[PDB]
Amino acid sequence: AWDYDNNVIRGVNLGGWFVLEPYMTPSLFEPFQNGNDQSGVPVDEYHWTQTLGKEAALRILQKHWSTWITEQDFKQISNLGLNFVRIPIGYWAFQLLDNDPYVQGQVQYLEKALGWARKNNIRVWIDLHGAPGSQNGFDNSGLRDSYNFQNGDNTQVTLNVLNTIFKKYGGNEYSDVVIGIELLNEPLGPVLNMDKLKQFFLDGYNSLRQTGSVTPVIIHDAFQVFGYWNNFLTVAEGQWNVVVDHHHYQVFSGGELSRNINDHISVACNWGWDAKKESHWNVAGSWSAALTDCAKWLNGVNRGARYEGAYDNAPYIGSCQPLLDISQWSDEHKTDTRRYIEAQLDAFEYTGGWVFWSWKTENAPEWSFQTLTYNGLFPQPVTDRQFPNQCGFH
Ligand SMILES: O=[N+]([O-])c1ccc(O[C@@H]2O[C@H](CO)[C@@H](O)[C@H](O)[C@H]2O)cc1
Ligand SMILES: OC[C@H]1O[C@H](F)[C@H](O)[C@@H](O)[C@@H]1O
Repeated sequence: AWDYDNNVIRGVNLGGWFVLEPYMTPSLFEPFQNGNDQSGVPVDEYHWTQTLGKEAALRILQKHWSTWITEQDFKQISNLGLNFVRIPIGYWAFQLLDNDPYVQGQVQYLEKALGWARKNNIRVWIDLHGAPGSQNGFDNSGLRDSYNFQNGDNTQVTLNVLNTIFKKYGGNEYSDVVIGIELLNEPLGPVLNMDKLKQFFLDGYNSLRQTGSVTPVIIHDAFQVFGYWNNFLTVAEGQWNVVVDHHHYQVFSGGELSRNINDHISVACNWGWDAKKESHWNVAGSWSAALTDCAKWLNGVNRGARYEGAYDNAPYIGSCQPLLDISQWSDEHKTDTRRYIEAQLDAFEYTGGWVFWSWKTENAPEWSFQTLTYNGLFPQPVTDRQFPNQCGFH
């Protein structure tokens, strides 16, 4: 269903759909606020569902699931010359731990989406975005500020969920649609046991193949250096159809945020040069147009932006408020954004392709393929170049 040797992925994530992210759907979190005090807002889907309780959470999520992405989005994704979607889903869609506050029902909509993908000749990765106990302590794992994925029975539960995913989506029924199953989104390498993570990846790989599935196995790079995974899951060991998913941003530290636009572009180009040297098929499965961390709650509920010196003892670089609405952007920022998007596109198409994060947000333009396209900052068609050949790939 996909030729990873001869095809380039041009895709978007369907983020914020099956795993709530405050910065992507702030309207679901804002009502908990008391005036300007944010201390009472649930920081993640875990706490959101827990505070709401099952009945309300299910009501509110059913409205969200049935409206946030529909078949019209898939048609538009297709119309825009995109050929791919990555679909994040949390473990809780498939299995609840004892005492999990999460509500279920995502599977219904995942399967609707696979059909919509099929109707529109769009291919899919199914991405396990959140693991029990959390693999990274990010709010987008479902559970912020803890990472107990490798503690207790959390790894085993994760593998059990993957086996469920493998059986339902790794087999013949979806062989024309699903061109990858991603074992685990963004395990936070630096705080995990990497030997245990490798064993987990290998267990996932073996289990999938053991079902008779030939679906590509997608492993996130765990924030390791380029080439780190070169010697893992290799053809030499009879391990095949493996893709490395690299994520790329330049906004999550003061140092990165301080780069001028030329330096930002140089970094993006070098992502390409480095990816090219790797020995697995690889795709930039998340990246965006963001040159700031200004989107409300991007760093989490009740956390400010490093860009304006309002988070993690970071110092002021610039004001975020003028950057919140794309209609108020300076000509310089619009130009910087288009250059940055084009440089990243070139870099990522230099290997397996790219998957923008994300298709849509309520009101965070840096993070919305739709919004950037509508404002002429994301090339349309995606091959368009206002700033051709910023990288000089050979
Ligand atoms: O050194 N590393 O391994 C590392 C450093 C910074 C990282 O940045 C994280 O990226 C996530 C995804 O965009 C954000 O949700 C999160 O807020 C941010 O802290 C993630 C990983
Ligand atoms: O932080 C922006 C974006 O970064 C990564 F792509 C995460 O996997 C997403 O969940 C998140 O929304």
